[PDB]
Amino acid sequence: GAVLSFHNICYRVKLPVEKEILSNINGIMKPGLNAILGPTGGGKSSLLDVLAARKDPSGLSGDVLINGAPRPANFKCNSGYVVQDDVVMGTLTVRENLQFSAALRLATTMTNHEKNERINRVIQELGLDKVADSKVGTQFIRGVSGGERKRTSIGMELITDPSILFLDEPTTGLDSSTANAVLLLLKRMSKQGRTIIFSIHQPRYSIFKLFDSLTLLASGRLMFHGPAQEALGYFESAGYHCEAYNNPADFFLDIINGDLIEKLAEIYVNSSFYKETKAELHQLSGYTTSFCHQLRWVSKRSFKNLLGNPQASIAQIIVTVVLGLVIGAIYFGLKNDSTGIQNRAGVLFFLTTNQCFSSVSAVELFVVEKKLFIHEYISGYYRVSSYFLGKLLSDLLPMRMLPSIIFTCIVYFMLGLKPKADAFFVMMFTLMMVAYSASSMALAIAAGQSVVSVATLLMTICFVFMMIFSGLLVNLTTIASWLSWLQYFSIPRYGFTALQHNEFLGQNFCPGLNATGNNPCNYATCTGEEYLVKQGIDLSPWGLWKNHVALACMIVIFLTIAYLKLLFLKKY
Amino acid sequence: GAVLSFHNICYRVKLPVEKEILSNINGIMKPGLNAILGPTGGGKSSLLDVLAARKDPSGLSGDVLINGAPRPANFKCNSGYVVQDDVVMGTLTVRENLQFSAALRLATTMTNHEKNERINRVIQELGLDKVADSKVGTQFIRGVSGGERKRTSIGMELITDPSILFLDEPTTGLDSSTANAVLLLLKRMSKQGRTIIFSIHQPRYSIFKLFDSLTLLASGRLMFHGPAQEALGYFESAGYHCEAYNNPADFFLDIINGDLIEKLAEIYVNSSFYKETKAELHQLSGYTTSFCHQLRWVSKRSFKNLLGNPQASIAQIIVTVVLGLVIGAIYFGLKNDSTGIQNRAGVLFFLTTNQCFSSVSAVELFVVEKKLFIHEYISGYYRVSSYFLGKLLSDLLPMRMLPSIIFTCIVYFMLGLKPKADAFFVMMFTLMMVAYSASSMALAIAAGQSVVSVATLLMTICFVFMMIFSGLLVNLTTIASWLSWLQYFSIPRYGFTALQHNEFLGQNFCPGLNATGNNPCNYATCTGEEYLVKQGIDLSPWGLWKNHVALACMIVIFLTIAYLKLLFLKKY
Ligand SMILES: CC(C)C[C@H]1c2[nH]c3cc(OC4CCCC4)ccc3c2C[C@H]2C(=O)N[C@@H](CCC(=O)OC(C)(C)C)C(=O)N21
Ligand SMILES: CC(C)C[C@H]1c2[nH]c3cc(OC4CCCC4)ccc3c2C[C@H]2C(=O)N[C@@H](CCC(=O)OC(C)(C)C)C(=O)N21
Repeated sequence: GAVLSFHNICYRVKLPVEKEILSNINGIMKPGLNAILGPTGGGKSSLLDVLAARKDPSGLSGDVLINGAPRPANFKCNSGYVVQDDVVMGTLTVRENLQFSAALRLATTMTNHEKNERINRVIQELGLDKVADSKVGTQFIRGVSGGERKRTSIGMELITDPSILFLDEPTTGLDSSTANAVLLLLKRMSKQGRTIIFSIHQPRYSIFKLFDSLTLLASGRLMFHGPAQEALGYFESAGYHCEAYNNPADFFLDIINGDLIEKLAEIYVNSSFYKETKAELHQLSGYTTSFCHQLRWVSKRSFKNLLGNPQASIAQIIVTVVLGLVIGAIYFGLKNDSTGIQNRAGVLFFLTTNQCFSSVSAVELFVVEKKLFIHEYISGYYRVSSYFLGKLLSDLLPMRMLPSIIFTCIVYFMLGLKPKADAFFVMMFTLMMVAYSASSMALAIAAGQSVVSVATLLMTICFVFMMIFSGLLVNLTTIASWLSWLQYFSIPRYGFTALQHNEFLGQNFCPGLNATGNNPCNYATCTGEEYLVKQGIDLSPWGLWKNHVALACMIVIFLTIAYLKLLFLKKY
Repeated sequence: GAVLSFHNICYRVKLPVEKEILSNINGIMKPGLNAILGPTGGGKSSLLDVLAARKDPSGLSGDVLINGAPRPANFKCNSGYVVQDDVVMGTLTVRENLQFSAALRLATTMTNHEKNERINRVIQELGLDKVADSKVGTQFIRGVSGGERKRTSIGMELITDPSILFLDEPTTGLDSSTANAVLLLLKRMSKQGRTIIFSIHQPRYSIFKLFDSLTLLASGRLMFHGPAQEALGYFESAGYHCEAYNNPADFFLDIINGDLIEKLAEIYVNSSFYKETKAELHQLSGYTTSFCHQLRWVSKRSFKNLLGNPQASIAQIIVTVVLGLVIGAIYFGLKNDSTGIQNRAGVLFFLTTNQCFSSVSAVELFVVEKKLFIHEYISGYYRVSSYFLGKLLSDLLPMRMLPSIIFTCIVYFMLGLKPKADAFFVMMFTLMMVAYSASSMALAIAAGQSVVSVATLLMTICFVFMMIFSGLLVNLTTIASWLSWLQYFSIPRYGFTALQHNEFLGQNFCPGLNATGNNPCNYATCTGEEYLVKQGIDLSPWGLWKNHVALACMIVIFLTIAYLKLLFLKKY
């Protein structure tokens, strides 16, 4: 098996206040089962991220060396890593998660039969054969238990057959017998020859008896490294008395807590386990798949997540149908009189600002899947471009095509707007474009963040500063010229101007008029063009289509900003 | 000290699926230190809530009897209880929390000097004298450490000098040496003669050596009850071998988990610790303060929380000032021409719907303080009426007086609305009333819930169904008569109709007119009354003030519904 042998690791971060969180740590990890103990504030998870190259090589100041050689560039694609909180797809089943991982991690050369036999072998080694085709589970659907979720998360990284297998906290978040079952599974894996390296948090003695090698850390300093049976005898030789009926790992943490660390670290420097470790270390020292493949599998997984998550996709269509029927019931039969201007301008304003505010629910998209994106980009399933285009083609495109089609098909013929063939399609296309543009601004603000609330609030602030310049509330010509340049940044202004220019052309709003008051008395606003001029809207068809080309340019700019915020994200 | 002696407790709930979660449990708890162990799904916290009467007496089916007598009605006011997650005020300091608890729990007869000496004695017994006047801590301000938060939460219930002191999970959420310090403090309390009863979760042996009496529970059934030293010897006599270097409490849980419960519970029936327990049990068996006082102290605490939480109170005023300057910059100098109707109706619609949507942030009020309200109502600090009126007088009144005054004083004179003395005050009062009414609907929907998101979403749905019937988007006379009755339920319609009737009276919107087109040609909308009639608004001053009396009636109805949802809440 592999022998991961790290020597003289110094590590430091910038919080810019610079601080070392690993001081001077060396150790050898045999084929077998290696554990890392310590407090939460100690460097256990930090050293585990360092050995798997999950933290940046800028702060790292020592050689990490496997089997006599430094770590190659293919190492992250070769060595599996299992996150603390499970990153499995809750809506997909256990076999389709392994199908996804086998499709992206393994080569394109292999047969589907070979990958299916590999998945069957991995799901046989885990004991997930009873639940091989059930869903993993979310809030709405009941699913598989938590220990078998953890076995699924291990089995996703077992597909590529890793030589070294890392594990961040496999015990925590679980109950006791569940944790014992997971660790017995890990011991059955380690007896084969696979080198398991894991960090944990306050284990039991039934856990602690299984360990092959131990590494204790405290406040960034190495406290012990050797065989795990030898550790209690070493701390008896240090002078700390162990009491009867006490867990030795709890005794190890009780040494740290003080019933000092610079006093206790130097005691390990004067050990027999330290000179032997240096005597071993100085002996040793002195993409895969194409683009369309990744886009196809990412889009397939995200669309299957969209189907398997019923409520957040169905309820938007239900509220769209209900609100379309309500707007068809309120504005039913739009007349041509003095109320016609107010009713038509009001319903077009409601439809555009409805599209904008209903596109706030795409903040959720790149924020819920953020840790899964980071883990699967470091583990090397996909590029950022394929993730981005697949998740636009999967979750953004149909869930913004369907509500605008439903709004136009419902509120068009109940209201009785301009009864032409092409005005219907221009209205449908304008609602679709304002939906895409508002949702693209949502993705531009929301991408690369961890919380939903600040991005949602900022979307709503931007929309209430856009709807002032939309054109119904204020007249755009009466804004002062040092402030009227902000009307070009606003998506409802383009959607609403396009709908007003679509609908107000052939209409007359003074019945029985036939020039009674001599082109009626200069204050009438009778024909639709006379309304559409004094709003500041052009009458030429470029005055229609420049709104759509402005929306298309805002879609392109906002999706490019979202892509750059995903690409320039701190992945480590 | 007190001897809490419970006998033959049977307990069951309705989830309506009926299920027993405590089967047949009896035990005696001496003056000293009593611990309750078990799994999470076992009845440890349920039995601890039963003994402190924190669960309803409907499901309870056995006598709980202290010191030879059943529990009186004053018992909850006499025996302290400490919640798992701390319910201390994060923005108040450690001395003012104890001042609050001493003001509400103790009598009105006692001197302020006596209560201050009691607080000094309690804060001396805890070891909080170094941090006696520092703030406890929230997200924005750094504060006291978590163990000293837990000591503060214990000291809040130590004020009334309880004979019996309960504790739900004093170890969890903490680190190891912190938990050992808290439990050594508890042992120093228990040596005085105070009867401490607590539930915990997987303790250490340094914890477990301190116990005076033990009660193990599993799946609703009693597993052991006796002295805690005797428990390991009893389970050796049962036939379960304990291994060396193993925590006995972890061994107790490992017996439960199965390395059955109906097999193992009957073994305790055949004990020597069970017949002795029955031989002891059958021997034994066979507001404070006025209303204005509670309202004053609750309002004082909530106002000090409003000051000590800076950002959520200051940032609303900052965004109000910024948005008032923006609306004063866009709508600057409202002219009297064909654009005057559109600009005035637009800015009045923006102001009213701004008041409505800015009153969504009072959903937070009764939802963040929900567990603190439940704990302090059961422990008996205040009635529901005093809590409700104090938290309306503290957080609702000034944070809705200030933004409406700021909006009116900024956007009034920059826009140049109706330049009178009383129109300014009618506008300020109408914005204040629409703020109160929207926020009262927020309190009516939000009170008695635990999550913020569903209540916030429902507030926003109600507001977007109200702003259609406000009157700018649709004309209210052109709505069909089977659906035009919904316009009376909408708060922006009353605020916006009152502002339009306030501002559109003395205005003329056709310059240089002087009857050129013979009362100009029937389609002009020149004078303000001609606009204000065709919207459906009365011209008499009752057409102004009926909007304000409708807003006052909606304030009264919504605050009454919020009070009934607080009063009829399931407190157990
Ligand atoms: C679809 C609508 C009922 C809710 C939608 C929405 N329209 C708005 C339109 C606005 O214009 C104003 C109307 C008069 C002039 C301007 C202003 C605000 C809004 C909002 C709120 C917004 C939101 O808060 N987010 C999603 C919620 C979708 C959801 O998940 O909720 C269900 C019920 C579970 C499906 C949304 O679509 N709305
Ligand atoms: C204050 C304003 C900028 C945000 C406010 C608000 N106005 C609205 C007005 C609306 O009329 C439409 C205008 C054209 C026709 C109808 C519609 C929606 C809104 C919203 C959103 C709402 C919100 O989502 N939340 C609260 C508190 C937010 C907050 O506390 O923000 C800081 C930055 C932390 C201080 C709010 O104030 N807004």
